[PDB]
Amino acid sequence: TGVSAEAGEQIFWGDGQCSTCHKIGSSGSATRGPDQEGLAERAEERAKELGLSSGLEYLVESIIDPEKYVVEGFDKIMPRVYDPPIMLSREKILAVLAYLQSLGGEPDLDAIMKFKDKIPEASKTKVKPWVPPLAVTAEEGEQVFFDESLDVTCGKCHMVNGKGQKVGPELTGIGAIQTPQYFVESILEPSAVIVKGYETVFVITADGIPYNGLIKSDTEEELTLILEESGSVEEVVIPKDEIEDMKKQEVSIHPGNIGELLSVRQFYAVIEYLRSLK
Ligand code: HEC
Ligand code: HEC
Ligand SMILES: [Ca+2]
Ligand SMILES: [Ca+2]
Ligand SMILES: [Ca+2]
Ligand SMILES: [Ca+2]
Repeated sequence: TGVSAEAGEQIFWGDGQCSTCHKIGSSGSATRGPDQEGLAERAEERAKELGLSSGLEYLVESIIDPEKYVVEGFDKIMPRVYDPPIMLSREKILAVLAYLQSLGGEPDLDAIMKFKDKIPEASKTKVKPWVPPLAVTAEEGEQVFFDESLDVTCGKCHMVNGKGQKVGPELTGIGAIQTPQYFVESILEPSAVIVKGYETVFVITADGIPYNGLIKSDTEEELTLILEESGSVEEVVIPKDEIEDMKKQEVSIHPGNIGELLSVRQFYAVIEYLRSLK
C-alpha cells in the first residue's frame, strides 16, 4: 500500500499490531503502551532530551530498538515488529512512520525514505527458530494452562477466548504479538515487565490494616483489590474513606515460583500454547 500516512494508519490499526497496545486519544482502548495522541510533538521533545537529530529519528529508534529508551511509567514490553511473530515489512514500517508524524505533525516522506537503510527487513530476520528441548504441542499446553489440579493454574488468573478467570490480562491474541522469549520471562521473571494497570499497590487503612494486591476496580466509594498467596487469589473491598495511604509497587501478583511448580514438559507446552494464540 506504499509509504503514505494513509497506508500507515491502516497498518497501525491492523497488521502492525500497534493498536493492541497504543490508543490515540478516544480512539482505541489499549493501555499497555502510551497514548500516541500528540506523538509527533512529543518526539521532537524526546529527541532534544536524547541528543538525537530530529523527532523522526526518535520515532525510528522507537521501532527499531524499543528497549533503547523506555518511556517513563512503562516497562520493556514493546516487541521488535520486524522480527517474529509480527514480521512487519520494511515498506509497512516506513508507512507507519509517516502515520506517526501525522499525529500532530506533518509527514516528511523524503526524510522517512532516507531511514530505509536502518529498518531491518522482516524476511531477513536473524531470530532463530524456537525449538523446545522435548516434543510438545499447543493443545498439550492448553490443557496445562487450565488444569486446576496443578500447583499453578494459569487460567485462575488469565482468560483466553472466554475461558478462565480475570486477574491478570486476557491473553487472547498474544501469540500474534509477543516472542517466546517474552513468554519465558513473563512466566519465570514476572516482575521484570509489569503490564500497565496490573501493578501491585500497598494500601494502609486508618485502622492500620495493610493490604497488598492489584486493583480490580476503583469506584468513588470502594477500592477492590485482588490479593495473592501461594497461587490462590482473594478479593477485598476497602472503603475509600478508610484509606490512609496507597502506593504502586513495581511487583507482580503473577507468582514468582513457577519454575518450581511446572515440569520441563509442562513449561514448554504452555509456551507453545501461548505462541498459538493468534
Ligand atoms: C505492546 C506489546 C506494544 C506494541 C505491540 C507496540 N508498542 Fe509501542 N510502545 C509500547 C510501550 C510500553 C512503550 C513505552 C516504553 C518504550 O519502549 O519506550 C512504547 C513506546 C512507543 C513509542 C514511543 C512513545 C513515546 O511517548 O515516546 C513509539 C513511537 C511506539 N511505541 C510506536 C509503536 C508502533 C508504531 C507500533 C506498531 C508497529 C508499536 N509501538 C507497537 C508498547 C507497545
Ligand atoms: C494470578 C495469581 C496469576 C497467575 C497464576 C499467573 N499469572 Fe500471568 N500475570 C498475572 C498478572 C497480574 C500479570 C500482569 C502483571 C505482570 O506481571 O506483567 C501477568 C502477566 C502475564 C503475562 C504478560 C501478559 C502481557 O499482556 O504482556 C504472561 C504472558 C503471563 N502472565 C502468563 C502466565 C502463564 C502462562 C501462567 C501460568 C503458568 C500465569 N501467567 C499465571 C497474574 C497471574
Ligand atoms: Ca522505547
Ligand atoms: Ca510480568
Ligand atoms: Ca466518600
Ligand atoms: Ca485472607
